[PDB]
Amino acid sequence: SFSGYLKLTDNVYIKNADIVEEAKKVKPTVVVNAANVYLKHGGGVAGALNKATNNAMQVESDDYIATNGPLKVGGSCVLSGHNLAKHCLHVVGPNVNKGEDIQLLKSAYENFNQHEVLLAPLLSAGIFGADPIHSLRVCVDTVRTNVYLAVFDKNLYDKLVSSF
Ligand SMILES: Cn1ncc2c(C(=O)N[C@@H](CC(=O)O)c3ccc(Br)cc3)ccnc21
Repeated sequence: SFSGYLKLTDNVYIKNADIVEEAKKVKPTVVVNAANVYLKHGGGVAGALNKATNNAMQVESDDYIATNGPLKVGGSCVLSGHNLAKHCLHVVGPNVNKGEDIQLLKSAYENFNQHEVLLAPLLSAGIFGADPIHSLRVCVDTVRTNVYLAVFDKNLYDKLVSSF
């Protein structure tokens, strides 16, 4: 049910799209969230996904942290996808604006390999401060399962395709 994507490799696809609108249309098995270790979904992709769930994602996430403590940078957890997907895979890429090790970006993408197909954003891009061209290259070189990347910004999408 994914449509309109540009094929980059055997398993990686990309589209200029709002991941919330894409998730509402497709209702994928897995949507990836660009999470932080606390699962505090304030801004960026996480703020947008949480708002689309009417804050249900944040209420579930606060219970998960109260029980388990914070995630690791490069780690993940599977929670409900609420009205957006069957599941949400919350993945923590390194935040350059907080000074985190960019080498953890490959470990972050390795979480995607536990799922046959995913709808996802580029990790560590946007307000996380990493170069999105670098993030797409690590994604291509690490993920082996089928990943459908939604890039919100039209100008960034064009730059990512042209420089691939
Ligand atoms: C309504 N809302 N607010 C943010 C956001 C995001 C979001 O932060 N995406 C990131 C990642 C991406 O989409 O490639 C991003 C956005 C813009 C630039 Br420029 C660079 C990275 C995605 C969906 N809905 C969103």
